[PDB]
Amino acid sequence: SKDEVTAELMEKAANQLFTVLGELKGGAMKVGQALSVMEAAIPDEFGEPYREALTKLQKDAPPLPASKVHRVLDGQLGTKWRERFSSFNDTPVASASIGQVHKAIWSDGREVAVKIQYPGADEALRADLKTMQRMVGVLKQLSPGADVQGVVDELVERTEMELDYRLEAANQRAFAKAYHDHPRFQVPHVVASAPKVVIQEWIEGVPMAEIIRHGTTEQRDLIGTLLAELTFDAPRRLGLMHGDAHPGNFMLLPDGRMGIIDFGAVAPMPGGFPIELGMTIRLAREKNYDLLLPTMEKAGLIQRGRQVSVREIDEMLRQYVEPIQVEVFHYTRKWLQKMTVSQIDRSVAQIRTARQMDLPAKLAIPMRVIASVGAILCQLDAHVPIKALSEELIPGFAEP
Repeated sequence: SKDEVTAELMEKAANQLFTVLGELKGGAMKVGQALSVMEAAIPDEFGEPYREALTKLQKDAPPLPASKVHRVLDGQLGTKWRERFSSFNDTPVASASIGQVHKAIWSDGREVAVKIQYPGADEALRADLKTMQRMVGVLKQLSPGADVQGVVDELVERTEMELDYRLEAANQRAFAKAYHDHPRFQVPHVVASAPKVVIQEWIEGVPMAEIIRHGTTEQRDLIGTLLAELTFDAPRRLGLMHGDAHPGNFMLLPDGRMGIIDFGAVAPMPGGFPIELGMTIRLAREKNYDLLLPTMEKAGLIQRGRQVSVREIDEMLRQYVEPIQVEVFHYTRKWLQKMTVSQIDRSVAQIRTARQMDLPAKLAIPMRVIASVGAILCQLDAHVPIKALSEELIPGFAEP
């Protein structure tokens, strides 16, 4: 096809762009130059231990043979692991990030998904982490003006999240407890958890990706509205956001509930959804700039002590304001595209953005999640009563 190609070309362009972003905002030199420095400044002897580790992963390429699945299970649940099951299907039904998923029946008769990590994944990912740590050290010491603050911590955190299934299992447990018997959301219970094996209740539904491709209008509207609701309900209900969203995370169940099956990106929100956001959107809708600008500055949504353009503020907030100006908003790719085109031509005026590029965490986290969700709503072509959801669930949005 000519579309596979275009998709991969877009992926390529995005990675190129992010590499350039890293060069300009982080590494303080081009990646090739940095690489030359790194190769000079990192011992040759570290090369082979790196390579070997990657190799143990390349071996036994997906899917894993039955024997090795069984070996991982031996390692995590003990050599008598079969006693935990009524039956186990050796043929995987799906692939995961660094493992594969099997369908099985638990000893209590419940159907379960069993995620098995690939045996070579731990060593490979930790070797990769070590290499990137060394490289960060090289940049910090030898690349003038490099900003690598928080980078090693982020790498360690991501690596640990990929390698230890128990973390996501705990997130999922919090959610499964919160949404037990909920009329609209279904979270499968964690049946067992180990670093390299995690087992949860099996649920059958229509994948959101399928609805995005071929869904009926009603399927699209329903699962989109459910996702929108989850987004604001979760921090209100249990002080967590489900986090960075991807259609693989969700499904539409026969009874009209949305199944949520992945919890790797759960984000902390102890105080709930910050009131400043809903407040800002309400004031912006009303074009009450006299109150809007101080509210935003106090919140840290715009830079302090600056001359700002209300036109730029409007542009900044329109993607949040336009959907709640009608009872039911039609989230479309066309609209999102319109939201990407700037109102202020820079040849007309050379202003410095009022936008906050150092958002406070409590704002940055939900805003990022919301961006991913909104993009998904547009892919769904979903009609969503976001106005009513916002009034009901988002602090500060309803007229006081």
